[PDB]
Amino acid sequence: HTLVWGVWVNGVDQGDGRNIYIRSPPNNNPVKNLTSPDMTCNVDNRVVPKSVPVNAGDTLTFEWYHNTRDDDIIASSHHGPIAVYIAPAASNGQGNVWVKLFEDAYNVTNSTWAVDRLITAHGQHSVVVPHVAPGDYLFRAEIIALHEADSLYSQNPIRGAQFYISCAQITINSSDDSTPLPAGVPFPGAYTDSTPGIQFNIYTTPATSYVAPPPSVWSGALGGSIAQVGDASLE
Ligand SMILES: OC[C@H]1O[C@@H](O[C@H]2[C@H](O)[C@@H](O)[C@H](O[C@H]3[C@H](O)[C@@H](O)[C@H](O[C@H]4[C@H](O)[C@@H](O)[C@H](O[C@H]5[C@H](O)[C@@H](O)[C@H](O)O[C@@H]5CO)O[C@@H]4CO)O[C@@H]3CO)O[C@@H]2CO)[C@H](O)[C@@H](O)[C@@H]1O
Ligand SMILES: *[C@@H]1O[C@H](CO)[C@@H](O)[C@H](O)[C@H]1NC(C)=O
Ligand SMILES: [Cl-]
Ligand SMILES: [Cl-]
Ligand SMILES: [Cl-]
Ligand SMILES: [Cu+2]
Ligand code: NA
Repeated sequence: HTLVWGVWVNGVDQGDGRNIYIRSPPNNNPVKNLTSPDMTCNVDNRVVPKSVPVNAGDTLTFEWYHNTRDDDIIASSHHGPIAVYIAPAASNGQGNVWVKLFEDAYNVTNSTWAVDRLITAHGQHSVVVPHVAPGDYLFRAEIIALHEADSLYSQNPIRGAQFYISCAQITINSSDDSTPLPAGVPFPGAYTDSTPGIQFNIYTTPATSYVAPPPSVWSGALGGSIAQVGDASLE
């Protein structure tokens, strides 16, 4: 159970984004139905009134929280991976539009899932904004909690992988557009019951064998990290 509070740009807090530049759902409940339109941008997908300005090469940091800002972030039990996608905003997330910018699953050295490291980062994970055409975009941050992923939702509706999905409205102002955005994958549609990473037993299969759902990260992606960039308690 987790939600996005807002974003930072180049280490500068852009302020509470909930229902303002984030298409926030009404609460922190997971999405589980892999075919639902809720997979796109969660259960309340509509245009919200603001879009955060960035330039190509900027560091965009999502900040998650559980009940209040900068709390325990997400329950520890919720091991799993974190991804970020982008699409043109005009799509409203419909069609084959989502392009992956970031994936982090399990880090062998540190022995930590992305979710574990997100807790230690105070809810903060980042991407560098790619060199796409200036204009309005949706960045879709997705946490997959795997604590009940040994079943499939479609077979047992009281279990299954959980998806915590947040869409931010981002406007890209300066960019030389050297890597125009390709077509991507649909959500819903990209993850099915047989997609690697959806059904997985984290209790008996070792984490080093986990493979995160495709698609793979776009070559035009500029990386990203899970790490605190700003101190919320100072605001
Ligand atoms: O099957 C394989 C494997 O199972 C192992 O045991 C697992 C078990 O399978 C899981 O089902 C169990 O799942 C529990 C989670 O660990 C726990 O984090 C989660 O807690 C939820 C709670 O269910 C939910 O109601 C609560 O909602 C509140 C929000 O958090 C608040 O923000 C909001 O304001 O209010 C709502 C409503 O109160 O959220 C929390 C998370 O925050 O509950 C899960 C379901 O019970 O985990 C077990 C491991 O921890 C087993 O060990 C192995 O033997 C076996 O192979
Ligand atoms: C999953 O979502 C689809 C598409 O909206 C819906 O029709 C189907 O009934 C849902 N399944 C459950 C168990 O709610
Ligand atoms: Cl749960
Ligand atoms: Cl708050
Ligand atoms: Cl809890
Ligand atoms: Cu939860
Ligand atoms: Na402002």
